[PDB]
Amino acid sequence: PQITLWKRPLVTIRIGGQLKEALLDTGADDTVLEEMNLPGKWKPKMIGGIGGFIKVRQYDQIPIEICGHKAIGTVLVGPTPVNIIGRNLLTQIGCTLNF
Amino acid sequence: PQITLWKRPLVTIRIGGQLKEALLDTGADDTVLEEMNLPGKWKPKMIGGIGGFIKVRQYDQIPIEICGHKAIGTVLVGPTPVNIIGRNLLTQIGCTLNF
Ligand SMILES: CNC(=O)CCC(=O)N[C@@H](Cc1ccccc1)[C@H](O)CN(CC1CC1)S(=O)(=O)c1cccc(OC)c1
Repeated sequence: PQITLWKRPLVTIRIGGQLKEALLDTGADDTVLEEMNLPGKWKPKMIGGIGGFIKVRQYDQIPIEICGHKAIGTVLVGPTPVNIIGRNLLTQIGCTLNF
Repeated sequence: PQITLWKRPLVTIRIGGQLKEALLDTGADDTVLEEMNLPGKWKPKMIGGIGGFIKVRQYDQIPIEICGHKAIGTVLVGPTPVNIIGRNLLTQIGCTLNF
């Protein structure tokens, strides 16, 4: 799709069999989801945003379907204000900015 | 132009007499610039993201040029680690997400 920006670019994602709403976030390097359970190994990590740093759990090689497009990559889980899809997965689904 | 997301979507912007590098950020409702002593009236504001909140100064109707496209609107100024062009200005320069 072409998505305009007068509204938040919120899309439905499917991950671990569950449907969630998430924000397409070109200002995010990484994909960060609110507290949830995911299967398999994870590693502690820290990431920075506008207000400082948080601790997250890094899950590698996780499939997510983002607005009908498949990605498999790194998903960070922690106290983000909202589920965000970052550039690591935006690139996988062929997302560009255009003006 | 079309901007891929392999790297951060940083572009040159102009505000006041200063050229700066700024992120084209679909995940940002607002435009948030690094500390700078702009003229005019402002109002205090708090904005929140990963890590928590920062205190900013809200300046209204500030002209900004983003990649040679003219925009004018609200700019938040404060101790952000990166200059952020948010949706309030991205719409003005005709920016969309496409995949
Ligand atoms: C590994 N770190 C990252 O991927 C950064 C994630 C991130 O927080 N991105 C943000 C931009 C940023 C901030 C600080 C440094 C670098 C980029 C993000 O794209 C925009 N952020 C909101 C997203 C939910 C997090 S935000 O910067 O916090 C923001 C901007 C404008 C208005 C806001 O609230 C009204 C909030």
